[PDB]
Amino acid sequence: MNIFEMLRIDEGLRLKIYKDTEGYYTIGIGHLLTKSPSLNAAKSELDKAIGRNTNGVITKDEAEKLFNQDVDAAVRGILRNAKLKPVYDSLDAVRRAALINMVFQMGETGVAGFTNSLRMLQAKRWDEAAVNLAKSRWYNQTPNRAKRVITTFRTGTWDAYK
Ligand SMILES: [Cl-]
Ligand SMILES: [Cl-]
Repeated sequence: MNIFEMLRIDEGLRLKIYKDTEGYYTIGIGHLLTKSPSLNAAKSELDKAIGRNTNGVITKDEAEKLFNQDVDAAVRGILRNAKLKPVYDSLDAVRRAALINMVFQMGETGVAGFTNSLRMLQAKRWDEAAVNLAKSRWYNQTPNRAKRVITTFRTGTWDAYK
């Protein structure tokens, strides 16, 4: 198991524009297109991202390409974030994947706000962090995915994905 496989499981794969759990237009493997309520706006962001007139549909290769870019960007965003970096640097490989997952889903700023959880993770107080992570809108809105990521931080194994 790895970050790619992990996110592919959490996000799924869709080749036509769709609405995410928050109602935002998305495509591929969780690639958010726009928050605007307009489908045309989403189509235009899609064409711009792909480099062609897609008409709201992309191929598998194209989805994978967006996915590679998104993963790379999340990593680099963590590495650039003063609040995230030190956490990421302190963790083992499996738990780093859990942090990347959360940034991919919620954005760097979003994650940077779990101040308290971040502090516990850095301190390696696993059970405590798991408990604090659960007291969040994130956990209440997407509980199954959240539970998977949380178990990963708690245990440091990929069991929730097996
Ligand atoms: Cl893009
Ligand atoms: Cl869920």
